[PDB]
Formats: sequence, C-alpha cells, structure tokens
Amino acid sequence: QGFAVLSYVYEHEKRHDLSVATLHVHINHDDCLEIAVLKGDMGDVQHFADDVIAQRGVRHGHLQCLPK
Amino acid sequence: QGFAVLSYVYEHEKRDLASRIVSTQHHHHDLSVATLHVHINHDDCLEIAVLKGDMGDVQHFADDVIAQRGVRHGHLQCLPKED
Amino acid sequence: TQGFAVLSYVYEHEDLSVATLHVHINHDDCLEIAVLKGDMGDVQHFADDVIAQRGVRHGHLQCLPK
Amino acid sequence: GTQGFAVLSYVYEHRDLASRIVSTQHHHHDLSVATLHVHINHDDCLEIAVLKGDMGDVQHFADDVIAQRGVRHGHLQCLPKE
Repeated sequence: QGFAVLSYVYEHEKRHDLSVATLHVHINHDDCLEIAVLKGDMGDVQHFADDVIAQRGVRHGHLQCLPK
Repeated sequence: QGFAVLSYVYEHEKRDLASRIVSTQHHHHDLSVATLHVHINHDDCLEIAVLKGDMGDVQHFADDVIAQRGVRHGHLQCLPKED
Repeated sequence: TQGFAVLSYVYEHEDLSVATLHVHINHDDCLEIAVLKGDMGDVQHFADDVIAQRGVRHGHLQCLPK
Repeated sequence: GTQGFAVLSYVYEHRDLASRIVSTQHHHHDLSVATLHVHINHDDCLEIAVLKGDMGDVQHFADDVIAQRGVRHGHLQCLPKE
C-alpha cells in the first residue's frame, strides 16, 4: 500500500489510477526512457508493472517498491 | 540559444492523435530534455515537455505540435539565454 | 472547484503537490515545474505567493480547472 | 569509459538538504538530466534523478548521494549505451 518506481525502455516510434506521474527521456535516436511513479496497492502495483515489463518491446524493465 | 516549457492537454486514449504528436516529437528529438505526463482525468492527460536549443527551432516544434489536433490548452514559455 | 495546475519558474538553486520537476538551466539557475492538483483558490494562491518571492523569476501558471 | 543514462532514486525527509545539494552539484554535476520530486507523505520526499554521462562518474556521484546519512531506499539503475 505504498509507492513504486517503474522504469522501462521502448522504441518511441513503434506505434491508470496507480499512476502519479511519468517522466520521459530520449536516451538516444530511437529509444526513450520512461519512469513511472506509482501509488496504491503494492499488489495492484507489482502486477501492472509485470504486465508492461512482460510486454514485448519493453526493454530494461525495473520496479522499485516502496511500501508505506 | 535557450530553454522552454511546452505544456498541453489531449485525450490520452487516441491512438491516431498520439501517433502524430509522437513522430512530431520524434522529428526534433534533440530539442527534448525531458517530458512529464499526468492523467488529469479518465481521458485527458497533461503533458509537460522541457526543451533546449534554438528558441527558433523550439517555437517551430512548439507551434507545430500545438496546432496538431485536439491538442488543447497548449502553451509555451520560452526562457531566453540571457538569464 | 477542483483542477490541475502547472507552476513553473526559475531561481538560483541556492498539500496540493502532485509531482515536481527540477532542471539546471546553467550552473547557477534552476528551472522548476510543479504540477498541482486541488482547489483552484488555493492553487492560484499558493502559486501567486511563490511567484512573488524575491529571487523567483519568470514565474508562470497555467490552470486546468476541468 | 562506458557511456549512458541512469536512474538514481531515493527517499528522504525534506541541513541535510544543503548536504545533498552540495553533493548534487559541487563535487560532481553536469551529469544531471532532470530530477523528479514526489511527496510520499508529510515528511518523506521520493527523488528520482535521471543522470547522463560516463557510467563511472555516475556511479561515484550515486555513491556519494546514497551514502548520505538519512537517505533511504537508494537505488541506481544504470543504462549503459546499448
């Protein structure tokens, strides 16, 4: 029931409630780094993280949990 | 030479709408320092891009993206290079 | 009246908070962008004061009522 | 040395501000891309610094920040250029 830092990478051109804000940064010509701050139920968190990360094309996925 | 803040709101859920803005963002990547996204409701998502470079090419990526579609509540705050 | 707000301003790095972003725009200056959420009365108030503080420069505010 | 980006995240209750700031900047800096600040409660601030530069310097800077007394949950996620 706390916060979390979900970070992952994906190609920019290749065409909720847990979200607080997300930072986007182009680490190079094709990729962009995305750092999502999540707040809520660690259960709901850890899963939404898994999903995206588990996603195809979603490289460097990392979740840092900070329970309340 | 300079820094700028381009903010604007648009329905996050709009593939077409985003796909444009993106490749429009991707056209002049070298301008972007970092961007922040915040869901302001169920459909609309606030977007704040921090830019750096020629205030010229800046306003260009700006107005371009600004006058993209649906892209509402657009606003640009240029920060001149003479403190 | 609820709503989101974008507060931005400059300064020498020397309750309504959503997330705040900091960026050095030179060895001395720092650009700060604060995303606020809540009662627009308070938001603009909080915003108005910060912008008025000596040392705070180029303060701007874009309100997003809803 | 290897080049890249990195995500330095850490929590602290916002002198130890100036302490961190003395780290952020004076000893190493120009490595910072941008930093996100989020209040996880009345006392604690969650900070996320996106850094870019030589991976070595990035790690030393990160060593100096985490080391700090009072900084908790410090994590460094390196992204050397792929």
